[PDB]
Amino acid sequence: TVIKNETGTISISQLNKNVWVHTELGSFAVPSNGLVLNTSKGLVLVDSSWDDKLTKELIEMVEKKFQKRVTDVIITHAHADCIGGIKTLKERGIKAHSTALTAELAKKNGYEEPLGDLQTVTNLKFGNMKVETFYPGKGHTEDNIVVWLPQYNILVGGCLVKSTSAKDLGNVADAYVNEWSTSIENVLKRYRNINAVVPGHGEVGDKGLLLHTLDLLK
Ligand SMILES: [Zn+2]
Ligand SMILES: [Zn+2]
Repeated sequence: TVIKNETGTISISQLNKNVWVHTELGSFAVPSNGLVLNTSKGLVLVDSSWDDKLTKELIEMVEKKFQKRVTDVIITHAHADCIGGIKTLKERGIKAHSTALTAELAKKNGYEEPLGDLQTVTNLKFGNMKVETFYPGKGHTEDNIVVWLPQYNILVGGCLVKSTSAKDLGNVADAYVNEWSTSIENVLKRYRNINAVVPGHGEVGDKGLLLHTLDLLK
């Protein structure tokens, strides 16, 4: 099941029951993924979108479909594709969770500041939905974190994991290429039984995406 907006720039795909993947296209047409979690107590998103226009539209779209409000959003790192609509979240009473590092880099990049509440390992529970945020170390960026849904064994790798047809690591000006490999290793050592892994850009895959990325980093 895929729900799209009129322009075709924003789509929502269902991984299963309460887990959907949201994708938006930014102009430069670059796609970026995040998650939408339908819980008994509001909608929880993993990352926003490129800017406030797309983010506001993404939000008013999932709130319309699920007839609930987006209560929280987990920002995986301080780049436009993840923290682009931080302003939109803050004026709608939506909590923008992030590590302290992500929060400071956000301000350094001219974005409004998120909560900076996530520690290296943080477990959040929204209704019956369980979420785990993990900072594996420096990789795509210095602050990048991954998200893990223990009930589905779904891992949101974010820009730290490349899709299967991506042969380019992407922007490495802010990246730590040498440490990237160790950081993926920490994710692999931490989560032994992964089912699906969502890349920052691209189709949902499996742990083979982490191996693929380690290959690109060699
Ligand atoms: Zn990025
Ligand atoms: Zn990226």
